[PDB]
Amino acid sequence: GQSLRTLQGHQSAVTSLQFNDNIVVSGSDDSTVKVWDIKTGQSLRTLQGHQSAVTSLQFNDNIVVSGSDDSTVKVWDIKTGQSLRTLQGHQSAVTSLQFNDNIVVSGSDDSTVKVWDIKTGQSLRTLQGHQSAVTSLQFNDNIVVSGSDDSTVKVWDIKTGQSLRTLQGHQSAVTSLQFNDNIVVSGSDDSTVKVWDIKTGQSLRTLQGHQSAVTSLQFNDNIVVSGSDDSTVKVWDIKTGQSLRTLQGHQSAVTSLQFNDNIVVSGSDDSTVKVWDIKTGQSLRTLQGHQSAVTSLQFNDNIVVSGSDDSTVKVWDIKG
Repeated sequence: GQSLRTLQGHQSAVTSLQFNDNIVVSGSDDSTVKVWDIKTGQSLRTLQGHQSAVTSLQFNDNIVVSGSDDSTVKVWDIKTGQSLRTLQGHQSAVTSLQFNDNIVVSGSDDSTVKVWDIKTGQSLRTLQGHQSAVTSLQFNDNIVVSGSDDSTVKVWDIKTGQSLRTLQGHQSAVTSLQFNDNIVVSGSDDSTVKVWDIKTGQSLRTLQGHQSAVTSLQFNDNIVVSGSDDSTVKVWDIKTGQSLRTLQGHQSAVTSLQFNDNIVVSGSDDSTVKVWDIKTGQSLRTLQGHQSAVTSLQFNDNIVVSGSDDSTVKVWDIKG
């Protein structure tokens, strides 16, 4: 439950983060990405180049990929801080991204998803069809799934670029999504989570119970965990579509969550992170220390890392 390090240096909100056993990488409204030592707290390098807020990022052993309100995606050499490619083509903010060894996939306020060659920096495909901002995306070797402010989820063939399915039924923006070989799970401003058959496009379940927008979700074979503007996290049985637990305790919207077999970790506009026993619904720990909303988090067996509107990242001992 104890704060281990406070990573100070960003000049505005932290929007996004990822960590491994050695480093934290954070993206900020101040238009930079920072690389930090997870154990010492030291700022290691600052990736400067974007002209507006960084919204989204991912990294591996060689590169960082960042997306920005300036409408670009940048690829950086994590080992030197040098900008390797700027992916230009979107007409408005990049909101979401994912990459693998070959390709970057980006989503934008311009309503499109683009597929790029990560080595050359050239666009391969533009996925056209949404009628408003793309908010979220995921891909694999075969398909892209995108969620949009137009209230739909779209499933695309990643090699050809063709729309395969448009999942219709949400009554407001899709905020979040995840998929596997069988199902798509989407969360919406309409306060529901929906489960869909990815091959047929059939709506399989509507998880009803939240009293305001669903902001975040994760699922596995057994359960969905959702976070909401109503300040709760809900745990659902995916098979019946019924809620198992409501995790109550946050005083404002839940913005972010992650779970494993034992625990849920949630971040909130109330400035705290909470650790919960997923089996019982009980709060195990409240991580107090941020001075404004928690926007983003990640955890493992040992530590939580949280990012905040207060411009800091914090590293916590998740046990005590």
